[PDB]
Amino acid sequence: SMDHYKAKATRHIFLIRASQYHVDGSLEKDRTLTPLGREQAELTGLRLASLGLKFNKIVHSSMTRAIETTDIISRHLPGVCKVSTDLLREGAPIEAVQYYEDGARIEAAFRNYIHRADARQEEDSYEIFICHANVIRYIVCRALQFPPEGWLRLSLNNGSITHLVIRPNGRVALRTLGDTGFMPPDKITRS
Amino acid sequence: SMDHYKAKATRHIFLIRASQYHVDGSLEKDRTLTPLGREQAELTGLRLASLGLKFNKIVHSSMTRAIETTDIISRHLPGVCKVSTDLLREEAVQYYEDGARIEAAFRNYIHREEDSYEIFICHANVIRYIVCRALQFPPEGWLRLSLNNGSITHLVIRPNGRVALRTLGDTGFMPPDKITRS
Ligand code: NA
Ligand code: NA
Ligand code: NA
Ligand code: NA
Ligand code: NA
Ligand code: NA
Repeated sequence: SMDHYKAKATRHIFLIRASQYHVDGSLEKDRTLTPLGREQAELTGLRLASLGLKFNKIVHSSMTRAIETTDIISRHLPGVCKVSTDLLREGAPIEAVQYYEDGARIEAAFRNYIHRADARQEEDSYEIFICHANVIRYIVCRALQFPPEGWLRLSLNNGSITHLVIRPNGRVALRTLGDTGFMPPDKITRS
Repeated sequence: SMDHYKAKATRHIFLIRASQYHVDGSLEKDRTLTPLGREQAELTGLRLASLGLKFNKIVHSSMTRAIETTDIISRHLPGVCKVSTDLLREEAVQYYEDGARIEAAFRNYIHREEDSYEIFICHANVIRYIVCRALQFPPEGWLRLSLNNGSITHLVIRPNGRVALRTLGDTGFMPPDKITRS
């Protein structure tokens, strides 16, 4: 749960891990989704669209694989706006200064997108964030007040859905973590 | 990682919450699955059978709704043996002892030569406790987990006691209109 938090209605947070991609791509432009990663993103988009929810926005990491995952998912959610942010780019694997910078940035993402209540909120909101494993691990453990040793104990599949429910007073519930039950087992990967 | 733990191979633990049931049943024999609860259990059994795994055993709570959830899931898993236990069943002295029983379940089934795949069909408070205990999360954390009826929660315990949570509360294989929390 979160301290010093007061929102006007309940917020549903859907954290999506980017789909399978070309890890060995030389440049960032080369680190595109694999054919299977594209199929994974289609399955996640189908599932999100079947929920019968009006999503307020899709916020996504600016990494190539997150942009491409977002593009595919967004096809299933016509009219939902998309916002790119460098704050949700992946953090270094769990050089000291790079880790300092990543920790500060992902904390800023948590504060800006998760802990921040929108004074303009007028009804329950449903928000999609398409990003990366370490970012999602950090956000989940911070929101639930789990220790940082918890990050590596969460093992998230490509394209998986993690669903947090934030009540107006800051109580946070974990409804699902790493959900890929909507994918056939022969399409499920971790990298 | 879990302390004082040394296994010979990796253990996959699938924790299944019982399906929707008649909460207002007067006696325990009356607290049976609803028609939708039976459909949920069928969906979970279909999913478990599709994973390409040979399950070593199904351990289940002796509560009526867990027995009936197990009966349906087991139809999809021929040859997998079933074990009933009171340890997994869901004033002040009775509540303390119920809590002590859940810690005993954790010690007996979780903390205790080839990789194994084990199914445990039980209840929300038991599963949430086990998840937070295995992941070494604070004791207050359990109530922050919200599990759907018939959901699959998947823990992996490595031989050195390292634990990973692969999924929690998965009902992605159910159509949205079949999903319930009570
Ligand atoms: Na990329
Ligand atoms: Na809220
Ligand atoms: Na996962
Ligand atoms: Na029952
Ligand atoms: Na759930
Ligand atoms: Na359900």
